[PDB]
Amino acid sequence: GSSGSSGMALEQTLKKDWYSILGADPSANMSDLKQKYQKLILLYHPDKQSADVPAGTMEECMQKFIEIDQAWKILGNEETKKKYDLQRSGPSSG
Repeated sequence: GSSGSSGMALEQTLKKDWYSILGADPSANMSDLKQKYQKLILLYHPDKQSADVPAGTMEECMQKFIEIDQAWKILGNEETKKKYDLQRSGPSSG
């Protein structure tokens, strides 16, 4: 019956697994998530690099730093972190 209405995001955000990129759980609290984020901000930080590093490490570092900077863009706020949970699927069923 009633089918066809704008709303669902165009695979823009709330699609990539963030709880995995940061190494946290989908049932954790900010205080927890943040802790994982911070610790994952100095491990791939550009300023915290070595001039004796190859080209591979560098490029790879970015890929990570980026994902980490995103996993927080959603799990950092109170609205996004909330809307996300609802969006993502949950083992709660039966």
